[PDB]
Amino acid sequence: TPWLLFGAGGKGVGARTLELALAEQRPVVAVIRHADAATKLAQQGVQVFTGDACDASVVAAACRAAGPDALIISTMGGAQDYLAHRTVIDEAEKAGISRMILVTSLGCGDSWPFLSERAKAAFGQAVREKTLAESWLQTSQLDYAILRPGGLLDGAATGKAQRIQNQECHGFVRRADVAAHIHELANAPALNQQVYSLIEPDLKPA
Amino acid sequence: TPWLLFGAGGKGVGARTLELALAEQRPVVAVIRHADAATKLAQQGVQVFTGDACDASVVAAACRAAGPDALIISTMGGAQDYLAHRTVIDEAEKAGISRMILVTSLGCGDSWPFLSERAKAAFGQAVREKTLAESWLQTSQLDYAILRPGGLLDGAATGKAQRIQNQECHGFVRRADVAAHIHELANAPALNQQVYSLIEPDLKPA
Repeated sequence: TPWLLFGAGGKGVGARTLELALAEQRPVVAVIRHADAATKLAQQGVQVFTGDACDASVVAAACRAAGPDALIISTMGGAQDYLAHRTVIDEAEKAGISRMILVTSLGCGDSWPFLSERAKAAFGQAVREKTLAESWLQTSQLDYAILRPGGLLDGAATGKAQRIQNQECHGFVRRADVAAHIHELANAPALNQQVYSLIEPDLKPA
Repeated sequence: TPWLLFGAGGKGVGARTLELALAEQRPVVAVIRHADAATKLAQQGVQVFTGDACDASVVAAACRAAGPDALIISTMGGAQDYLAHRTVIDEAEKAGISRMILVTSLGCGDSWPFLSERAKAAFGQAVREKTLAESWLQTSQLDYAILRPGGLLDGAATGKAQRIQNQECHGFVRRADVAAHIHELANAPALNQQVYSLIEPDLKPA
């Protein structure tokens, strides 16, 4: 079943998640800002809609191409984080899509009381915006999983990252392992409106 | 301690809460859309800033007049619920205000799973928008209380409405009792980031 990815430009979690789908020969639709990145992704077989996730027109088109049975995966970041996500969720519903995995971060939502002051100073506003995105998703018609990774690191997947629920967490996780967890959640029979923290215990930056 | 009220135009919860403050000769500041309602409230001794709660200048002006020791009370229910409350909350921080009581509705936030399909059809988007407002407040620098009333009814205060937490709730409550509960929370030593449902058990419309 097709995947529609937002935030898969660049080299982060989205990029790695898209590469897993491609290696699988899975139908993939993505929205990408840069025209040149678009064609290079298109040559790998991605159906690339060029534009911005705040563009309701571009978003609707991508949703239409993916189809009502598609899974949306969002790893978006940046200026217009809440609005971009509201657009995606709203257009998803209109297109008959009913499943979405949203990747935010530790500190969002009910994990906010455990966010450190140092982390809040650096990422506070981004986290609050992503929290609005979680909210809009949780009150939407979509089935969902929300994944809140801790500090993102590069490197090879370790397979040691753990999904944790309903409890304070702090730590790090490799981007490659967040992609693996997205893949696992996506392939399960249902998302079941779940919220998870995601860290590899005791993993640390060098 | 001065009260800065949003949504106190009209005759609803805000208006009744404003009455309570005036009756005890509390300094009161308010943002009011219509000039005639404004002048009328002003003759009762309200410092009334005329304009819309999405207007940052007007909101800052009111915040300045209230001062850093003020309590904000919001009973707003417009068409741009989220944006209005974000403006209020942002400008409050800028003005050094550190306390806010936000009145939303049963069905907001983590009470969303228990909202009836009928109520969702009638009030769905308004509740989701108010839920975004709740979120922004809960991740702000302000100490807060959120009050979520059941179905609102006119009529005299019964004194029998009850604050309920962390459990599914259904029912009705007099607007006047919502104003009484706001006053009690306000005069307590601290809001302490609490969320409450508010209904009168066995109360019915007829």
